[PDB]
Amino acid sequence: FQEQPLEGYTLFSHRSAPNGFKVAIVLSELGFHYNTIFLDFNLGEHRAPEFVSVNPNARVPALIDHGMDNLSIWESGAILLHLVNKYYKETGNPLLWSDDLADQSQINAWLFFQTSGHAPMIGQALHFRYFHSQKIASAVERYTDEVRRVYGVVEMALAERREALVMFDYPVWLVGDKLTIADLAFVPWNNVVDRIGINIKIEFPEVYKWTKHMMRRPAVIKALRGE
Amino acid sequence: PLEGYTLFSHRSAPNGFKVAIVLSELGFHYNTIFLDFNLGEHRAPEFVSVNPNARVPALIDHGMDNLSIWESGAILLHLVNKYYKETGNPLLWSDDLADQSQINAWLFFQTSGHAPMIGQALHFRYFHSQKIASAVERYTDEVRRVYGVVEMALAERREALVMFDYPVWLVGDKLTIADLAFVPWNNVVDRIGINIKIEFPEVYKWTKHMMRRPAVIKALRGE
Repeated sequence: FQEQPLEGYTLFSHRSAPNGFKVAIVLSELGFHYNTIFLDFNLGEHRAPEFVSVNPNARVPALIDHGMDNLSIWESGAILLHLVNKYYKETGNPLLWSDDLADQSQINAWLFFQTSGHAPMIGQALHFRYFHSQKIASAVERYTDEVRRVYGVVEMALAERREALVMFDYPVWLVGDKLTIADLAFVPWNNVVDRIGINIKIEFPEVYKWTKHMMRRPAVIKALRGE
Repeated sequence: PLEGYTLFSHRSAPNGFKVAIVLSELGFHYNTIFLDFNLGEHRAPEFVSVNPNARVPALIDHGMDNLSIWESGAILLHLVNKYYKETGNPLLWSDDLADQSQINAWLFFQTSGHAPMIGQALHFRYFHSQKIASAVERYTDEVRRVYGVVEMALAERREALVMFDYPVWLVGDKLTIADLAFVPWNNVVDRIGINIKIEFPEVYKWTKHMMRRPAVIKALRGE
């Protein structure tokens, strides 16, 4: 099928996939030129054997790095580390990243935290809310509870960085007092937890300001506008 | 202190033994501090500072001013990044960027699509206040699914290699952290009704090749 041209990147996402808009945001914020191909999961066009070849997991997003013989990176977290490590290499400037090893280990910690402790939990809460066969109030509570917990960890880390700086709402970040992919990983998701009953402005003030500083950046906005 | 590593795990935390295995396999000297989750020993104000998520495991890299890496995946990438630098040899990792993005893809798949699903399946089969069948099947099904993705990947590499059952790996026809990440978990799925030997033959030979390695064995012994 589709023959994506050897320059830039092609992103296989879905109109309602936060991890998708997550890669898009980082692409735009890093400058890279990319095109987004959405897919219909009900028309099962994501089971198209050629896509299945590049994304063994069958889940969006997937990014094809044409500049590299159509290399396909198929997990949002690995896509971010890829893009980030490739920018530092091409311009010697670690944007949204860090040159420090102890700094990177921290960026990764927050990235894995979001991808494996935060997104999954939000996903399960939406499931038991609107798509399960049965109706377990306890299943929903379990997850709205874990989502809040995970948000509390973030809220508190944000607070600590604000106080450690108090010695005026300036942006505070998770690592190196600089915007990194650690921070960006959460934004698309922060934007949808209200769907599972979580009000960030009321429940997580720090998180709310943090997301707000991020939602203000144009790179972040166009990406979210969509292709 | 200031030399080596300390690992805060738990006697039955797979992602904990995952870090232990890689430590052992990379040679680094480490001590493991188990935590009694019943006697609230992990709520110890001091631990909470190094491990902001409240979940095991956590690794302190003394050689680096007691730096704390608190996510098994971040821990793994730390260790192999620090070994390639130390010895110019990318053990359980790769020198190639395309290769790494692939190791990272499998690592993130394991940590965020595999481990969390097994955990829910276990929760609903053993720990949920209400033992709801539909809940359990949901996760039992998703675990089998993600295991299918692995099984089929492994198969592909065995055929692209057929010009006994030589070891086949997920990336670079070499054993990486991508492979090891799964091993502690593979060992537990029978607990949620999954027989890898009958259901996932490739996965079964893969885990077998990993379970034979002594480094893997002593680490699981419980250091």
